[PDB]
Amino acid sequence: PTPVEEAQQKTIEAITKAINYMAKRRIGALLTIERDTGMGDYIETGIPLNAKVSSELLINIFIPNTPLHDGAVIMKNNEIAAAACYLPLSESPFISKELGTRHRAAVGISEVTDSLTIIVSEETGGVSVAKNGDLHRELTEEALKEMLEAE
Amino acid sequence: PTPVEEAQQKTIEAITKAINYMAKRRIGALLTIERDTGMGDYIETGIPLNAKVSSELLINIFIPNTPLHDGAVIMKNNEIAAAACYLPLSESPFISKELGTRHRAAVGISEVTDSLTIIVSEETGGVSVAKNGDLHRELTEEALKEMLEAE
Ligand SMILES: COCCc1nnc(N)o1
Ligand SMILES: [Mg+2]
Repeated sequence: PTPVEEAQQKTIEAITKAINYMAKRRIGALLTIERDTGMGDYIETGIPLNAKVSSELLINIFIPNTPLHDGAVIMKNNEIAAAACYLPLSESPFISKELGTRHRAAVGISEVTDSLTIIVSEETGGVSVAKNGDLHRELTEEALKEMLEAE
Repeated sequence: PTPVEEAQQKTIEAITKAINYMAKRRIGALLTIERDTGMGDYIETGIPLNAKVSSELLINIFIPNTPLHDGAVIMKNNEIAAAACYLPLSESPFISKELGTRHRAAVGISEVTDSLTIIVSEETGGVSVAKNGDLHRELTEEALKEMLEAE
């Protein structure tokens, strides 16, 4: 494996550890991974971090009632670019009616970028992904990790 | 002001805002600013961040019972280098006997470096600074700002 490949594997491990922990605790989270469509316009709406990824930092960002927890984290490769970012809300009718703004924001950004967004529900602890305008819900840990590896 | 001056002032403002928030809520915190003595060996004991400073990120690091709040934040070159770092405990017999490990850690690093460390007490919300082996206690907001600007 090249350094680039090993760095990706470390980032994927950090993300999955954070998501799994938040899911167990019903910590709502919204995490968008930029791909080939640049997300600068959305990154610039948040608080700049440009931080090395760690599971610890991801979890801390989303603790309720803290400055960084509302809005999206946007990751660029192996960095957390910004937190508390705006994303556009989707009007798709295929978003389950009980879901709130984090899921609608995730699907929204997925309609205008090739990004992958992970959502943790504060109601249920369920994990979902938005990509290309579709929301895939109730993901097992294994499924999430495979989706990230394939991404 | 020059660019470097504006950047230093912005960092001081971020620090003081975070410290004020933590003092009000009696959130324990430990924040060491590296100066001429290199602290890489201590930075390496924590979780790497290399992040832009913001009051928001500082607060989100120090949330009680979260991954990153156990240990010191170390700042270097106008960035948060790492969190949850080890600092050496002072053996000085001249620290107020009611103070515990965060304050002893701050004094300890200040005995072997020219760094400036800020401490917020979880017991009282009092703010103190360690430099040169001494602890300056019960600081007002103006006092802490003066110390940061002098530094
Ligand atoms: C070690 O703690 C369990 C996982 C965790 N990491 N960071 C937070 N806040 O939790
Ligand atoms: Mg299903």
